[PDB]
Amino acid sequence: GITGTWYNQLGSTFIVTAGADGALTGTYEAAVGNAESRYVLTGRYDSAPATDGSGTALGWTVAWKNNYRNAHSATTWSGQYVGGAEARINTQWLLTSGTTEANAWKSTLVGHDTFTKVK
Amino acid sequence: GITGTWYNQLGSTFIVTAGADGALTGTYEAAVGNAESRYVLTGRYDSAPATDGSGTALGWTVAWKNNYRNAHSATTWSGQYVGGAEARINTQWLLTSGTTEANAWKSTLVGHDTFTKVKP
Amino acid sequence: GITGTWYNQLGSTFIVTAGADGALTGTYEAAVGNAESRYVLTGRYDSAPATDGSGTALGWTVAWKNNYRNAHSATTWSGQYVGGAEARINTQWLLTSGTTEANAWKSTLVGHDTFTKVKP
Amino acid sequence: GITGTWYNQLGSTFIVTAGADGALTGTYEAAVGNAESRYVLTGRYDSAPATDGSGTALGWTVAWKNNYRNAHSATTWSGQYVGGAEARINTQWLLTSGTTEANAWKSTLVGHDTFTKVK
Ligand SMILES: O=C(O)CCCC[C@@H]1SC[C@@H]2NC(=O)N[C@@H]21
Ligand SMILES: O=C(O)CCCC[C@@H]1SC[C@@H]2NC(=O)N[C@@H]21
Ligand SMILES: O=C(O)CCCC[C@@H]1SC[C@@H]2NC(=O)N[C@@H]21
Ligand SMILES: O=C(O)CCCC[C@@H]1SC[C@@H]2NC(=O)N[C@@H]21
Repeated sequence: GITGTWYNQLGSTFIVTAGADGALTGTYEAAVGNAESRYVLTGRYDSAPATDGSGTALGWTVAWKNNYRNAHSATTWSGQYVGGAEARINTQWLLTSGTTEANAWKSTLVGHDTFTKVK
Repeated sequence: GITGTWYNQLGSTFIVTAGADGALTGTYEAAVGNAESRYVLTGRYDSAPATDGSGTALGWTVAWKNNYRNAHSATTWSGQYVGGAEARINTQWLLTSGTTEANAWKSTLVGHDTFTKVKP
Repeated sequence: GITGTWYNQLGSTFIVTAGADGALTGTYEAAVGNAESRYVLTGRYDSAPATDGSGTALGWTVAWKNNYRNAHSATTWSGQYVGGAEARINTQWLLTSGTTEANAWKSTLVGHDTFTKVKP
Repeated sequence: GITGTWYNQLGSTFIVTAGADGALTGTYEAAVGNAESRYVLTGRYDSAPATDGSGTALGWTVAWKNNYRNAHSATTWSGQYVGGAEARINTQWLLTSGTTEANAWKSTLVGHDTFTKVK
């Protein structure tokens, strides 16, 4: 399932627990950017997905403040879990930095991450 | 400032509490889409923003399953809160539906929602 | 309807001609960013839209090189034209800067621009 | 360089010519979606890129109307060309469908395509 440790193509680490209620909790350690150590993540997933070979929709957020650094930014990942023996979480993400109003047009980066489950 | 009841340009209702250390917890009621009533949301926000006039970064997720319906999809909103006389949350969002691998290319809608505390 | 001079919420000026068979050709002058004066744009639009009240899909690209400056970046706008008494072009855009491979993760900004023919 | 034939992970075909003036022209054949045969594309690229090992920024548009079908939609790809012997064009894209105003919130799909040059 979703619960476990995952790594993406950048070398970031995603440790997550999926709760019976649809909750995602855990920590994220980013390999790049204005980040060090682990950050809290929270999110949600479809706890009763279709079983017709569709992925399980999910998303989560990290605000890039922990007890060692603050980037004044937040990323959300939106995507789907694809189960089986080579499980993947395939995502697109939005990274919004706090900006002044004049600079809001350049506040948000977009990208895509693929996570592979370890073990 | 983030804590409260917010409404976007579609008429959706976003009820949220900002916990002191960065949690966002609340409910979302979508006015459009395959949705009815309230859905659980969780997210995070910068609980110590910059003091230079910059907004407060945040994000949250809704999985579109509740006791009424399950759309087999999830939306994340990423944005910033802008305080002031008319506080606003300006976001972009990603709505991913569960799909087959083959159809993953058409799994994700993108858009932008603006929230204020002004009731329609 | 698409042909004309448009302005977005940032004050940028988008001057475009819609050719009969789907071409968009014009210039873009950005009011923000690493840009000055006009830049060439090209794009495409649906030259036979649906007749059910739907907007007209379109998109265009600017590479941010002209005789004045080169930002080593390019923006694409994807959206729809909505005709009517106050015609509008509603878009989302992707601004990709050239980066190293390692830094590609932070290469692309996303946003949304609304255009009308109303001069600021 | 950019001029040539490219294929992406979906099996789509991108035939492009890069002009000295920064123009991109060519045709696109989509392997998926509401599409058949070739469609016109136009775009732009940075004709004087940095040479410090950065990619070359570019973008292009296809409106999904040709003389055999009309999807009432348009895709833009924004990305960068990475030269060398295994040249790539790495993109993110936005596919906007014409909708009614009430349905505009669901008008736009986002994704990512990687193109590999043939030959
Ligand atoms: O630079 C910042 O504002 C904080 C760190 C951001 C890292 C981003 S989140 C999206 C992408 N995926 C990763 O694992 N790292 C980058
Ligand atoms: O149709 C679905 O899959 C679930 C409902 C989706 C509603 C979307 S979330 C983004 C946008 N903002 C809203 O308030 N509603 C729509
Ligand atoms: O800074 C750059 O790399 C070039 C100028 C970018 C301006 C961007 S394009 C998207 C948005 N809409 C505008 O009118 N201006 C900004
Ligand atoms: O379905 C449509 O509206 C027209 C065809 C869209 C195909 C899309 S464009 C983005 C992605 N990359 C491809 O090569 N095909 C899909």
